[PDB]
Amino acid sequence: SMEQVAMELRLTELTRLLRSVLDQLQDKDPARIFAQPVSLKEVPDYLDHIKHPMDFATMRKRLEAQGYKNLHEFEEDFDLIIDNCMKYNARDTVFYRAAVRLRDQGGVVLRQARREVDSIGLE
Ligand SMILES: Cn1nc(C(F)(F)F)c(-c2ccccc2)c1N
Repeated sequence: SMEQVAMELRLTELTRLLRSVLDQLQDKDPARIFAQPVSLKEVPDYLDHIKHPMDFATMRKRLEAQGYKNLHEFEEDFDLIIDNCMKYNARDTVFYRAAVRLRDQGGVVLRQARREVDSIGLE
């Protein structure tokens, strides 16, 4: 149907928006601390602590599969990346602090993303 092609155009343009957002976000992690899943080989008890791991590459595969229906779903995964990091690592540590910084940097990128989504009307 033509309505379905309409729906796909919107979802596609949401995806095109989220790609940009994600590309900006990973630029804010030049250490690439958050680029791949935390390694269970290197952190064997990680899953005893973190029930829902997330990382940028896992977000990008969902993105390109157009599995983000809206900006909220995308944000929730971003929050997992940040929050998981802040649970496992203590406040005085360089990991905890990177997540704080990425959360703050990221909040600006996401602030305008929420406005474009609303303005261009994609949900
Ligand atoms: C975002 N994040 N968080 C963690 C940690 F929670 F496991 F410390 C790690 C990690 C720490 C040591 C080895 C491998 C990965 C990363 N990359």
